[PDB]
Amino acid sequence: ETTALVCDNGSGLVKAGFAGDDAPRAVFPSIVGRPRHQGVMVGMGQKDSYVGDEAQSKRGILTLKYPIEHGIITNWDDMEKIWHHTFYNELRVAPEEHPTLLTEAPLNPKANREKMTQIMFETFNVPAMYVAIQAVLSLYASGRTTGIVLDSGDGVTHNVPIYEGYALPHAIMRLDLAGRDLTDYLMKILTERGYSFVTTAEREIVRDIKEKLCYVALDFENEMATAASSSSLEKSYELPDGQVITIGNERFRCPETLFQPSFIGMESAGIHETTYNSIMKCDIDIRKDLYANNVMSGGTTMYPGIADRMQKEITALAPSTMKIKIIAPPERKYSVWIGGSILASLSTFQQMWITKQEYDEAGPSIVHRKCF
Amino acid sequence: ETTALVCDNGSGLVKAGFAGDDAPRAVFPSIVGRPRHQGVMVGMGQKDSYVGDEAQSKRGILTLKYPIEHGIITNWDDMEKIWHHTFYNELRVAPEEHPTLLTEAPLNPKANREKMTQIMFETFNVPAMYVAIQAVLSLYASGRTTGIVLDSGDGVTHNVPIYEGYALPHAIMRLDLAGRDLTDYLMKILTERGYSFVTTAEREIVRDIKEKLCYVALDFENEMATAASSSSLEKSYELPDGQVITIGNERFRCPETLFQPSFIGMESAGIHETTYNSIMKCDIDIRKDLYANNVMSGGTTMYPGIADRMQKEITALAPSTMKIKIIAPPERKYSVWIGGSILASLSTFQQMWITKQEYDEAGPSIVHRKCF
Amino acid sequence: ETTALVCDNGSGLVKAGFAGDDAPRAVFPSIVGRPRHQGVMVGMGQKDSYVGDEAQSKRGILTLKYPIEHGIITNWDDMEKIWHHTFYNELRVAPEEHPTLLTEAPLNPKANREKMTQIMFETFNVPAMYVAIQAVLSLYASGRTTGIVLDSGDGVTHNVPIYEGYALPHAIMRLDLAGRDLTDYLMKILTERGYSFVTTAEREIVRDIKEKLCYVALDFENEMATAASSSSLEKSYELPDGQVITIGNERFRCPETLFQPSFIGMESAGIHETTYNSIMKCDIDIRKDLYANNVMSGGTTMYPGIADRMQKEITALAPSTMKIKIIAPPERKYSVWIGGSILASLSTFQQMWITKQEYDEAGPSIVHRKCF
Ligand SMILES: Nc1ncnc2c1ncn2[C@@H]1O[C@H](COP(=O)(O)OP(=O)(O)O)[C@@H](O)[C@H]1O
Ligand SMILES: Nc1ncnc2c1ncn2[C@@H]1O[C@H](COP(=O)(O)OP(=O)(O)O)[C@@H](O)[C@H]1O
Ligand SMILES: Nc1ncnc2c1ncn2[C@@H]1O[C@H](COP(=O)(O)OP(=O)(O)O)[C@@H](O)[C@H]1O
Ligand SMILES: [Mg+2]
Ligand SMILES: [Mg+2]
Ligand SMILES: [Mg+2]
Repeated sequence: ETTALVCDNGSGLVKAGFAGDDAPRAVFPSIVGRPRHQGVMVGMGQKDSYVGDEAQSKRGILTLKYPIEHGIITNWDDMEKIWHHTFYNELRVAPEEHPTLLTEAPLNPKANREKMTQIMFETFNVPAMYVAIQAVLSLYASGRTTGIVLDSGDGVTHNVPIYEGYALPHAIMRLDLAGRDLTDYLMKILTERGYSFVTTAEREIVRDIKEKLCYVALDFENEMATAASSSSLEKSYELPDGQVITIGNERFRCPETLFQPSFIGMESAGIHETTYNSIMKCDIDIRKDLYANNVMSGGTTMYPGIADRMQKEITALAPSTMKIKIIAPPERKYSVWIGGSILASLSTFQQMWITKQEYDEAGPSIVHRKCF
Repeated sequence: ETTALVCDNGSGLVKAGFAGDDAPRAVFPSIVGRPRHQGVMVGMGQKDSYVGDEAQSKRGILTLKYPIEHGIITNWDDMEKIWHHTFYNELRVAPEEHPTLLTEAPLNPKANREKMTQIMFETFNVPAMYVAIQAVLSLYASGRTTGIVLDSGDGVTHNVPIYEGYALPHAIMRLDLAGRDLTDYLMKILTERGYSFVTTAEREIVRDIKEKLCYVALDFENEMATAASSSSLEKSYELPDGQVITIGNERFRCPETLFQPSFIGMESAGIHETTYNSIMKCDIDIRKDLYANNVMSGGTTMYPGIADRMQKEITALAPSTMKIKIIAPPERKYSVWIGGSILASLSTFQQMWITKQEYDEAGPSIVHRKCF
Repeated sequence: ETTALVCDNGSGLVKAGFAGDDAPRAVFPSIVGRPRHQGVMVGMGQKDSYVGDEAQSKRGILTLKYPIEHGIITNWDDMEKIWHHTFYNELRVAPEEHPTLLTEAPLNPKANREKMTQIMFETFNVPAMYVAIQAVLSLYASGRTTGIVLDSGDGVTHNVPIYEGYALPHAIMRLDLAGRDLTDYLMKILTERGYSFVTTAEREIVRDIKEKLCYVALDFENEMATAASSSSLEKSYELPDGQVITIGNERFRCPETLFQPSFIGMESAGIHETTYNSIMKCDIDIRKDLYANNVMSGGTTMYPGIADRMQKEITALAPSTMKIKIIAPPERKYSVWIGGSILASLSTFQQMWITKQEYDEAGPSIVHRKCF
């Protein structure tokens, strides 16, 4: 009768909530803020660390640290503070009477999963847990059983193909280019017009400009010629100190790094060629079902016009006799968590939990035996 | 008096030299490098393409491409540059006064042989050339006239049985599993410990780790239990940036792919079962000589302990009443070239060249009538 | 025959002269002074503006303005007067018969470059003009073709890595902390001893104290304990009004802001961590030629003992098994100009000038196409 806690601990945001729902209960950025100046006024609850939204609102006097870098946890006390805040302050539930479902990027280091096991069973100890792959949860949320997943979050962009219920681990591709790299590239190219941003409190502003003002160009050279020709593609955004900024071609030079990674010095191919090479690394007889079931998920797949560009590039790459259909649901931003809300609700899933007792015999190594 | 040129065009390395020698004169990787960044300094011989050791030493600013993949030439301008470099810069000879010996994997497409014919008679035009099968050259280097040759290089792995001078073309097996796939699998399994390698300049480093630290386990499960029990099978390697890495079971998980191709999602059987099925696709009365003269050659047969594992697996597969001998010469890495240094020096061979006037009479198609 | 005019327009000083020389002909501060009081004596050539050393000598009755702050030109009439004084009074040459070389900080706004081009081609119109990056000129002056440059001046501190003639623009780092902020921090800490300095005529005096009495401490806490223990680190300087001042620990507290930017409220990392993070933002293979060729140039890298502190911090940051070399030429204060005297004298450079007819063909937009 105890509900399961689905907790997607992504690189930029945390989506935590109960199983069986439609939307995540607590969505908050995964930052830990610490005071950087000196305190003069005595009293009024001057905490030494702020986690989440109060770190976001008080960000002018705080240095912000992300505990997760490219899907890998680096600072463990900060991630412990993140888990404590999302268990006791957001969901307001006791973790010792609820199973927990966690997500993990493919091709992660093993010690990351082992330390999640050790912390989750020795500090916020649970009756049981499970660790799942995010792309499988995306196919849960889409409702299909076949297709290839382009899941691009804040640190990790990965392609996973699954045909008729079976995963293909030899064609899973991973690229470390995601929305934090696009935020840094927007920070680099915003100095062309004179707008200088340095601090992490300015990184949040640059992230807000990236979410509210950027879109994917359909044709790159035609859009650059249109931007250089007439002044009709410039938008204005108001900073929190009152200055207005006006940006032009930088609206579509930021998400073009997703298709051309050579802008930031990476010699890897674009995500369209990554998807095409991941499809051609599979068996030949299943490629027809993979072309018609392109499913994307994540926060950086919500750009305006990315679906038409993806369709055009894959249609150029694929032979002309085949049907390529791109699936972009309007609720992809939480769809991985939505898969958790499907996965923990199934009665057949309720035997695959890693129990506390099984951990007590098997040590912190059973999670590679059970969870794939 | 004109010394013939033996030039082994392997998938990863090029071994070129004169006839009659004991060692190849020029051994260099078949890598074409191109600039990937922008150049701000003016002068000092900034070329647009680097070939060989110059591309290997300056690999940090270059995109590295292999012109040969799985024994099939894909890029022809790069392969022409490779031939120009190995004729005019390495061997320092004029190709118009020397006959040429070329090597080729079995079951190759014929258009590869026709285009190398047209190139070697129209751009670096020679008095004559011959194209030979590499397993025949390995059997020449062994000095025997019977036996099965397992030649495994950088792109291909082929088994050819030859009894008393007559090869059996219906029992020739080809597998597309070689050291490039072992390098890619070493990249895939090195992310378990957090060491991420993505670039081709890093792929050379992963190749160096594969050559200097990997070995074939005699028993797989006992070695995995020994690695999980104690940390006595862990070695350390120093990266060029000063960082050190430590690897454990990954020393023997990488070359186990040759015996179990299901690790990388290949459905085909291992190399021992391939040799066994190739031997009893021959006739019954010759199998005693084929079991007693099992010869390996190539760079990926230089793994420490691969011969004992091969002996054990063929001993298990064959009936126990007879003698199975695995012949691994210490110099097998260049032995195909050594076979060329035997074959181009024989006086009986000097009537089997494909001359210039024969090519002009019969087009670029006579290489299928003459060369087998 | 007509030599080029190399004019380093820095934030605090202007270094102008002819191409092919070893030292800059005219080195003068980039200030414009204006009268602030009323004049009762009529005659004697009372100008309404003083530029250069004339404003420096008569600075007691003038308000001094810098036209360039943080490498960005703000006042254009003052910068035009600076250019007119360095063309017609210091160099005493006609600008219409000499090509001009200009220097510019990386990650600069492009409107600065286009207004510089429009002014140089329509007011002091030239046959040709090229704009270069200062770190490239520093590597031209040092004579090598590889290494990372920490170029720190009066407005900007930037790190640029260049390997074998190829620059890496994705690893170029810029920090807006330079000698002006050190001068302001020296004013902020000089009120501890009762010496108050407010005006720009006092800014020149505080700058002179910073140049002739400050040095970089090796170990900060040990020199703080030495200054608090015994009176041995106090120096005396004579002000122009005859008063003497005595300073103690403030000799090394001022240049510690370059290593600890948190003293002036900036949360950015130190310049040693900036160099380290720029080097590990490059590729792995080229880091050995970057640790062995660390070059600095500019005025604020001329502190006593900054090279030893640099070597100690990068030695601590790098792995201990690898050599770090710090290169500080004695003539770094003009070395960027020295690179101009190398760059404009090469015969290979003479085909990359922006001509007058090219500018009239292509507008003021060719300068981003040609000059990187
Ligand atoms: N409308 C939008 N346009 C572009 N990018 C967006 C948009 N909304 C969110 N993002 C990006 O998505 C990233 C986080 O996506 P998400 O996958 O939900 O979180 P996580 O990666 O932590 O799982 C943020 O860094 C943000 O920059
Ligand atoms: N000591 C070694 N152990 C394992 N593999 C090796 C060793 N030396 C070379 N190799 C592998 O052999 C491959 C090339 O073998 P070789 O046949 O000599 O060249 P090619 O295949 O180009 O003819 C390389 O990819 C390398 O990975
Ligand atoms: N001996 C010195 N010690 C410390 N700082 C110095 C010294 N000499 C000059 N400087 C500083 O260098 C700055 C100017 O350096 P430079 O790079 O030559 O000029 P710019 O930055 O205008 O190109 C001045 O602001 C001055 O404070
Ligand atoms: Mg996510
Ligand atoms: Mg070979
Ligand atoms: Mg300067």
